[PDB]
Amino acid sequence: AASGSALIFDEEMSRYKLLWTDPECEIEVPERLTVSYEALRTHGLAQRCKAVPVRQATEQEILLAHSEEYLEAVKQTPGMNVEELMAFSKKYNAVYFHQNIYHCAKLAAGATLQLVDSVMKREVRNGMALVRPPGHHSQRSAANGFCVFNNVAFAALYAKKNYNLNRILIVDWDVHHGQGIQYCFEEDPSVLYFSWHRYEHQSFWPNLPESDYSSVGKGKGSGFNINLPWNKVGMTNSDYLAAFFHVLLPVAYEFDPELVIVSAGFDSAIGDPEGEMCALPEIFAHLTHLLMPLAAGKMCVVLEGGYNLTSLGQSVCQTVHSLLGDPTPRISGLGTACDSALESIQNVRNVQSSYWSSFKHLAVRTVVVPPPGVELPKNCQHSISESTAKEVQRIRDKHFHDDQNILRSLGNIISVLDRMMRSDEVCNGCVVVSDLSVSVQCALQHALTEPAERVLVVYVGDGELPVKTNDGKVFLVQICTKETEDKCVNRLTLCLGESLTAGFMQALLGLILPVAYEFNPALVLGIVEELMRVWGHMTCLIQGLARGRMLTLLQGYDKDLLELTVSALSGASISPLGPKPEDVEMMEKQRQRLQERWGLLRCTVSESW
Ligand SMILES: NCc1cccc(C(=O)CS)c1
Ligand SMILES: [K+]
Ligand SMILES: [K+]
Ligand SMILES: [Zn+2]
Repeated sequence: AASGSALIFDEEMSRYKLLWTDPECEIEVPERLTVSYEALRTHGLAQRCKAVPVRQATEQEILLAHSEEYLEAVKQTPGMNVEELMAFSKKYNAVYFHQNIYHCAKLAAGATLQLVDSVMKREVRNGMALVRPPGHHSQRSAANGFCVFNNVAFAALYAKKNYNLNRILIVDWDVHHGQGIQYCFEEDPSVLYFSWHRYEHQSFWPNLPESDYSSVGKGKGSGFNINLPWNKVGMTNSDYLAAFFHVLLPVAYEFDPELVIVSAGFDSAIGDPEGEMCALPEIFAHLTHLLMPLAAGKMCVVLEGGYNLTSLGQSVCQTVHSLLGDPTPRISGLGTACDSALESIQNVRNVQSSYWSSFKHLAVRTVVVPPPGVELPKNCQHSISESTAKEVQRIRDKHFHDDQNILRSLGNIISVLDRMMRSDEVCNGCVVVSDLSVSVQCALQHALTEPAERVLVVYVGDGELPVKTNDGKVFLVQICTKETEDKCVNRLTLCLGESLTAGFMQALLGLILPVAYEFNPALVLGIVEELMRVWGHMTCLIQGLARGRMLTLLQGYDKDLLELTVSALSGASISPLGPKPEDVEMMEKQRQRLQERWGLLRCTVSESW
């Protein structure tokens, strides 16, 4: 098992800049790299990463995605003066050249290949390449949009050639549309390319009709190119998360990529002069976290855009924070996506439904408390105090009047919760219990007693659990076998077999996560009554809430389920996964029941009365 994150950066890619007046290219400055790395240094993130050195991409590696005529023309630019460089730059659109840019372009490409080699050789779990110039706009025989060579298209073709990868997922969250990547893998069904981008009904650069939602791919690649056009500026965190939940993640998990490559352009963040969006840098901590269960965590984040020399460093730090497994920050104020974003999401879902059936529509980190003497990852530890025992005796004499082991388990619940909420010494925990009712009441009430306003309960089992949801401070997601209808607005009951896994995955991405993210709980309470081999992806993705503070209760000892739950809470890589009509009908009925209160469930524009 690989560990650690690779950080590939070199100050040499800062040794080229614009040498003439060009208001279109004035934003792409060398200070973008320096501010980024210095931000990672100030927060101590760069030191926690393995600094894999950069290298030059060879001529054959560059020819994987570019023609010999274009490579030879760029190869001649190191010998040009400023006048010849300006004329050469004028031959292309929205790009400038420099005596050192060909060198730096080969360094940006090689740095990306170094990142791919590091992740694929299991030398690191994931990694980021702070490179310059960006790449996602450059095409086979043209420089375009500040880009010389397509570093991400290099990574995918390099991974296919040198690792026999059949499925790669490219996620381009740069605010511009990487048309170079789309062109490269237009007919390629092995490289699924997703891209949201400021479009404004084709009025924004690069002003391409094939940047619209209607471009799904050509030939055998139909359905493996997904464009989400933002037609209004000011897209928020809710717009981005709705894009992931209702477009990207369901297709990504069904695709099951063997490698995830991120065209990480942070011009889609708040404050950037080009994107003009309103997504906080914290959203990128979640954008990568929601993708980390894919490809066993093998993620290659590659820098593209981002031109606000303040939000860029903050967004880079948030992305590295999540790559290192640090607890994701809580996102508040989430709600429905705006009408323009819902229109875009609905349009891309409809056109992609012919290729992904889930879009069709009707007309110490972890503390472990096993049973006494059960007898563990290096970032885990075991478990009482005088105040804990006195509180347990008070709860017993008050509510549970008239067993030493169960009372000991309740004391473990209290100590684990006190160590999770009242300090940063422990992030999450898992406890094996016997009596469910008493343990659930103690966990929930003590969690609400300590500073935890809202609690997201995730109970997998049948029967009614002692948890009142008619107050707003608790939301119950119950994965059961029998149907209990759905009355309370604070209760999402799902009663989903072979397709059960996929149905649960669809219900997790399209219902559970949007509700949980808008709910923004201070603690997640997982309960499993005595199939559940999707718990790892559930536990990993549910850790995006409450700064990862999750307490799991397991009724009955299951060495497989206990080890899986501890592995997921500790942050180890999640193994990949490789849909009944009654299940999707029950899911959409639950959506129609709850989307009025939880607008993040909406993937279609609402029809007014
Ligand atoms: N509006 C200027 C412009 C033109 C082309 C590309 C870009 C990027 O930012 C690419 S990341 C900006
Ligand atoms: K994009
Ligand atoms: K494709
Ligand atoms: Zn961009």
